[PDB]
Amino acid sequence: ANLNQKKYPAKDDFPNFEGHKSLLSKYLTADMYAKLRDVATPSGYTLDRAIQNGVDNPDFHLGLLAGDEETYTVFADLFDPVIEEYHNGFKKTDNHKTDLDASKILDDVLDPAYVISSRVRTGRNIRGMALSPHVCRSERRAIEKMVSEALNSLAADLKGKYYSLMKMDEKTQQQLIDDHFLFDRPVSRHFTSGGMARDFPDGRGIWHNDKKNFLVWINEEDHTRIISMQMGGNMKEVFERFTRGLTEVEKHIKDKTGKEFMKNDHLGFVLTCPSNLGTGVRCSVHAKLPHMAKDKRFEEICTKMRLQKRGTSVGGVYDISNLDRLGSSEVEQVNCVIKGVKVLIEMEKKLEKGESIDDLVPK
Amino acid sequence: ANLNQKKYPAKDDFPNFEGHKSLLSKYLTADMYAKLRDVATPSGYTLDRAIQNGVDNPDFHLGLLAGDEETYTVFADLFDPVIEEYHNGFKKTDNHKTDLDASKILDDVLDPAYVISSRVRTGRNIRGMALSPHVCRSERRAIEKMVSEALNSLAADLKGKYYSLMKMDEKTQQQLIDDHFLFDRPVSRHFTSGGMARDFPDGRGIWHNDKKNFLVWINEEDHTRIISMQMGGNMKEVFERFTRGLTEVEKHIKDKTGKEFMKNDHLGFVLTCPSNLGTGVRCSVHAKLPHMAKDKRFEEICTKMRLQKRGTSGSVGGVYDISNLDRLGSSEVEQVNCVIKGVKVLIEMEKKLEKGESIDDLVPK
Ligand SMILES: [Mg+2]
Repeated sequence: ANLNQKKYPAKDDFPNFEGHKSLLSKYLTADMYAKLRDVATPSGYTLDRAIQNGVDNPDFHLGLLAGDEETYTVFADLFDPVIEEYHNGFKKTDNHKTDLDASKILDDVLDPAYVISSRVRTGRNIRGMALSPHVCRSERRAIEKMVSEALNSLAADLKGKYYSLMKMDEKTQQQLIDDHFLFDRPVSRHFTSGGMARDFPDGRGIWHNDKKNFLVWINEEDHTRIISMQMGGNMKEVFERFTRGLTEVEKHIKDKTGKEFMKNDHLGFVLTCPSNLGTGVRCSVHAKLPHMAKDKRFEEICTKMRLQKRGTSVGGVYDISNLDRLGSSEVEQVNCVIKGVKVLIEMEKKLEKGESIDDLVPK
Repeated sequence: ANLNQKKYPAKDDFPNFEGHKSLLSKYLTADMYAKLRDVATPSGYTLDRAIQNGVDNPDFHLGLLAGDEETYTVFADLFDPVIEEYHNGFKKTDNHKTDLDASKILDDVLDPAYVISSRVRTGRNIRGMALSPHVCRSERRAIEKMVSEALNSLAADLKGKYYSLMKMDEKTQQQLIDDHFLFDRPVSRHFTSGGMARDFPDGRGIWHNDKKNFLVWINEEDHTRIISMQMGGNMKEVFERFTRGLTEVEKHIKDKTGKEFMKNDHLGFVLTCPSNLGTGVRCSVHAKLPHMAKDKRFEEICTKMRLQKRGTSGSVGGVYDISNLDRLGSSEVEQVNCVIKGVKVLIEMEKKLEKGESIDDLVPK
């Protein structure tokens, strides 16, 4: 912390939020800032650090990042209401329930003429270590060691290889961009304002299995980002492999180091960005929906079905994923995607024939 | 600091300097890092913050940024040898002498046929305040207040106007851009890795006089960057206005706040990047030297006269920005007079080459 800050009136340190569009700017009042300015977490993370992402970027919707598990409680005055609004009324008294039971996922296979690929991604942080905005090189390397040792322990169709981002041959970097496996190196304003780019590429890397359907990015925005993906529409298969991977990686880490994933009854899994709390899950498809793209109801229809659509901007190809993360389970979110993409595909198919979809539109 | 870091052995924290090209990588050994990793300055700046700029950017030459004046002492084991190498042998036991006496600047006007423009630039920080990698919003605002008040007080030829960067309208932004008056927003990795981009545009501004020949940037890399510049070769006039402006601003800050510029007997003016210590002066002319440009000795002649040259254009060929090489260990008077004397010689050599005569006897040996 800058030790002379505490000597100035808090009003002199209060961010100027004129022109800001963030939940940070909405909830961090003058009086709240003066209350918490000089309160640090047990690892040394400060209020200013926590909000720097929003203060530097008035166009961001959220504006906050956690530096450690305790950020969420030490600064609960700020984090609680931002989480409540972002997550559609999820109160400090509400609690989050996990459900990783792959037997409960809808077994429909999404039509592969429309669904290019199906994916389930999540994040996990290791309890006992600071999060990316705050983590130091020794912490980050320890995380790298434990996570990569757990991944290198996977066998059969989960057998793979770890690729450190520091150790990278030229026939290597090219190949991984080739599969598109490489995470963007951290130049966006979101990563640099949030302290998350420090030391790059030290401590970061990418693990994938040989069959290229299970992939883990290490020490990016969360200590791990775990992704199961495959061609076509068999979402239940993707989820089953996701859960087995997750289970075995967790087991290895606990058996070898005693460490566990950050998690609590209130927030479920703790992630760096409050937008990702709860399940941390982005369950998506890449779907070819060019008639839906020409339809002015497309965003509204997605929203009503609890889906987000994200395009490249081409082709009418959209990433379609779950909007909801906190206060519903993984099983619910994945099934929401399956149910809703099924409807989009049926609509796309009617529109190709110049037929009505008006009766398929959700209430 | 991250309180968890002290839980781990220093070896686990030591940067991996493979492929680095910086003086940081050359001097920060494993044992020195172990010694200093958990030592902070009184304001709380840490070793890892000071080195972050270079750890993130293997090609940067220095790789270090100071967060406060104490950075240089608390981490002297690292800063001293980096300073000694970059500044051509300036030792921890050497002390810098300041001389800002404008009456000592040579009055030669460099030939206007050859000298297009003349500029003197320096930076100053405010003693006892954190530097840009570390400063908080309240300090940075108080700096803007005391500096902008001082500049607004200036009169006569120095009368001018302050432009805050917050909420600057597009009309003004365009005018200042056209004048080459506005500084870059801090998107460069030098600024992001060094913690100098925080809160932008909060606390930042630019001031210039109505005559547009004196310009100040507030809260960019140093708390102030101060520039005096005009067309032609009257460097003595440029320096006189520079020093008069600096004297008046410093006197106003001293009277209104009791603060003054950050400076000590060893390093002279204390700036954020160790490259700018001592005088922090870059005294330059643009000079039309197309024949010297084709002489293979041009560079060694410059170094020998303690000048640096850099090609420039924007279209007439053969133009060079010729500036002082030294910052630490010689005075502002010495560095500005080195430019004036050096450019005089270059123009004589250039005039000889124009007639295909030899310069063999004029090259210092
Ligand atoms: Mg801090």
